[PDB]
Parts: sequence; structure tokens; C-alpha cells
Amino acid sequence: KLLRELRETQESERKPPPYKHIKVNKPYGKVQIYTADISEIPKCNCKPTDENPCGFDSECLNRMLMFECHPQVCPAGEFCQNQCFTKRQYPETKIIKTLQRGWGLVAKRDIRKGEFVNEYVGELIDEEECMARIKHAHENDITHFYMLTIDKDRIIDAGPKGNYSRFMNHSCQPNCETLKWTVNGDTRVGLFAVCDIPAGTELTFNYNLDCLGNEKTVCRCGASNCSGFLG
Ligand SMILES: C[S@@+](CC[C@H](N)C(=O)[O-])C[C@H]1O[C@@H](n2cnc3c(N)ncnc32)[C@H](O)[C@@H]1O
Ligand SMILES: [Zn+2]
Ligand SMILES: [Zn+2]
Ligand SMILES: [Zn+2]
Repeated sequence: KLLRELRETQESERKPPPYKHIKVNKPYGKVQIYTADISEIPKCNCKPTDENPCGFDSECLNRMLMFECHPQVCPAGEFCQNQCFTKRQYPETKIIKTLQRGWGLVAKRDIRKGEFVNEYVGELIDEEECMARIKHAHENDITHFYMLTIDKDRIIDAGPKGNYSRFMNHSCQPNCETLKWTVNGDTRVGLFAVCDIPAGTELTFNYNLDCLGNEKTVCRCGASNCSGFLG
């Protein structure tokens, strides 16, 4: 069978196929977008003279509630360490080729538990649009999906456009998790470490929680607790 011969040839591409490398979510069609003026953004009670103001180990009111400080609002001023999403403060990573799971992402330094790894960025779409894309993909034998739910009727599609977090694969035993933060009046999806991650270890997360279209995809994460699918 010609189709099995096609898979068998399984050659060596030196680069992932094209996508637009974007900094920030980009809305499409009739999706809802939210913004806040400087005045609406919450203000913590950190001082600029604090050990690590608005830092990971700090008692920051904004940090605790998963709100990002604004530069003009924060009482710590420029010494605010709670600006990860806006400043795009990602550990350096590298795209690698895996054997069974296509392209993947590893980091270039050690990452500590709870640390900001990346923002899941992409084309912002509503649910009707997402369902149409999935239906079209399934009809056209497309097996790669990059859909992640923000809330009902807001889905990030990192397929056409995204950043490096689009290369993060699914594991049944992940070292990263998604957490929904409030940044400048809207919801943003961060990737954070669930454990200490040594440099050169593949960065992964559990797609069951928030990703769409993967119900038919067989899992090859290799973990001892592998359930066998991505969704
Ligand atoms: C968000 S992309 C991850 C990066 C992708 N491997 C690439 O090369 O662009 C998700 C897709 O990667 C593949 N994938 C990711 N994790 C996988 C896993 N654990 N087992 C099998 N395929 C996986 C599937 O094609 C899935 O639709
Ligand atoms: Zn603070
Ligand atoms: Zn702050
Ligand atoms: Zn698995």
C-alpha cells in the first residue's frame, strides 16, 4: 500500500515547515479582545527597596493572584520582577528533532520549579472558527494541531503563527503546565515548570487539559504512566 510506503520513506528535513514567529496573540475574525488602561491594572504593596520586589519568592499581591504588574502602576517601579509576559522573559531554548513526535523544544539553562518558561501565543479564534479548522484538517489528513483553549469561545491557534511554545510536545508526565494570568486587561497562557528541569531536557506539557483535535492521535511520550492518546 502506497500510503504505507509514503510513511516508510520518513526522510530528514533540516527545518520545521513555515510558520510566522510572533511576539503577541493576534486576533482573527469575530473573536473577543479585552484591554485595560493603566488605571484599571491592579497595584501590589511591594516596595522598590524589597529583596526581590514582585519576585518569585516575594509576597507580591499581584503575583499570588496571577496578575502581571504594569511598569507605570507598580510601586517597585523598574525593579518589579513581575513583568515576565510583557518583557517576554523566556529561558533560552532550542528546537530539536525527536524520533517519533516531530520537532520539540529543549532549554539552554536549568529551569527551577514554578519558573516562567514561555507564553503560548498564536492566532486568536472563536469556537465556530476552531471547529471549522479542525473539520477541514481531519478531512485533509492533517495530523498536527496547535489549538489551546483560553476560555469558552477564545482558542489560541499557534499553527499559522506562534512562538517557540508551539514546538512543546505532549507528555503524560510533563515538566511544564499552563497557567492563565491576567496581563494588561486580558487572559494570557503561560507555561511554567512543575519541577526542576536540567538544561537539555525536552520541555513538555499535558495537552488533555486544554488542547483540541488530538482525540485520534496515538501518544508516543514514552512515560511509564502513558495513557496512549493526547486527547
Ligand atoms: C503543538 S504541536 C508540537 C510540535 C510538533 N511536534 C512539531 O513538530 O511542530 C502538537 C503535534 O505534535 C505531535 N505530538 C506532540 N506530542 C506528541 C506525543 N506525545 N505523541 C505523538 N505525537 C505528538 C502531534 O502531531 C501533535 O498534533
Ligand atoms: Zn508586587
Ligand atoms: Zn510589581
Ligand atoms: Zn503518553
